Amino acid sequence: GSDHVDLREHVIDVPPQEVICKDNVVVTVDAVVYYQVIDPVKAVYNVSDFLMAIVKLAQTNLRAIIGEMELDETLSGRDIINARLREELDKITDRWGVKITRVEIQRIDPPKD
Repeated sequence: GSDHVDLREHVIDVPPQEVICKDNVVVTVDAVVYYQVIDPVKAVYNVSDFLMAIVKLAQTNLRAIIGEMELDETLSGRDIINARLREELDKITDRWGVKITRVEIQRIDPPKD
């Protein structure tokens, strides 16, 4: 087994990215991602690469979905956005002995006048 039985999770800080929505609407998106080192023997890389990596990835992944949306459907579809990413990353983390415990989205910024 394992003496330590704490499923402590950590949050990832990812910078926003200006992407042209579906209706050609320029906006700034931003969200957070959770994770937890389930396999230390594998994540012996001081969970460093995963940090810089994740953020970098989210940018590409999100760009796919985020790239297409509706100024409104954006706030409404918060669960969908979280899921997608969570998976896209959860699949690239599983290898680094890490899994996306959860996913959260931050407030969105509408198009300026």
